[PDB]
Amino acid sequence: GGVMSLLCVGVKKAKFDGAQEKFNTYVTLKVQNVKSTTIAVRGSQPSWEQDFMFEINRLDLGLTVEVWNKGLIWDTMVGTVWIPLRTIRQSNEEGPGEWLTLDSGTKDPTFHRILLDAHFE
Amino acid sequence: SLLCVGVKKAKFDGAQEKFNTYVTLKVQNVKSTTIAVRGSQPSWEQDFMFEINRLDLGLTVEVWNKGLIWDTMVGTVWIPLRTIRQSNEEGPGEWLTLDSQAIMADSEICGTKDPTFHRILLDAHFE
Repeated sequence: GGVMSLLCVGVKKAKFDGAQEKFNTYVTLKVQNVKSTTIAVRGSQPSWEQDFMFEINRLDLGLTVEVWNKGLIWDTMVGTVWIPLRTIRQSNEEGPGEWLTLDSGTKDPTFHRILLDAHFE
Repeated sequence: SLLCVGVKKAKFDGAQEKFNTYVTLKVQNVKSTTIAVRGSQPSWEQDFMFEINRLDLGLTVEVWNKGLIWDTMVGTVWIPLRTIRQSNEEGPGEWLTLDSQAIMADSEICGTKDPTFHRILLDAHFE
């Protein structure tokens, strides 16, 4: 198999285009057939400040970041971003994150964002 | 249209102490999930309903093994809604072999590949 590197993901916070009462969200991280998830946090600018480690042994494909609106009976996708593994930075240094725009006639477009750090060590 | 999904049970290849699994159902940007059940032949017998306005898409089914820090996917299938029949109640279900990963067409799932030895028993019908 491949030699193991640790993928360290810092789920910092998000910024949603909408009202406080409309978002109670969690973040799911999916990579290499596994997933880990934050707690749900209420608001337009939720803060999680949670770090995750994944043991990675191949550099193909990506890290999928999903932001979900929690519900009682079903959860609803807020949006998602995909981050190819190969160009995640190789460093032991925690970063502040980068702002990533989530992928979802006369209405204004809606753009939701997540602040996310990732680095290999 | 009202899609009804009966998540019946599964049969895994492996020792029973290795599994504490749940089923996630995704359709039209929503998701619902069963409870976790232990063993190599877990029974959930849980029925779900989804309001559909895109009959051209599919239902993604994922089986996950619950862990403390991370969860591991046991496998997945994608059922095109065009294959689901009309009925007024749940049938005994069909066995589907779980595949290891989705095929992505332009960032959207369009199928699955690489069969496992694991299977799930599912009923789906429209009402």
